[PDB]
Amino acid sequence: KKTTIEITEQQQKAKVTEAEINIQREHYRVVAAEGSMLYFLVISLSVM
Repeated sequence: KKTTIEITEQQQKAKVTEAEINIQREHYRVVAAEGSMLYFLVISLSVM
């Protein structure tokens, strides 16, 4: 009875942590996207 209640709580926490990360993914989307876009430019520079 104790384990079953503790598992259901961990499933609720997992969904909450996933939702939190998914909001932070969008906040740092612009930071990373810039990082990525810059890297590919640096690879073009190597070729010339």
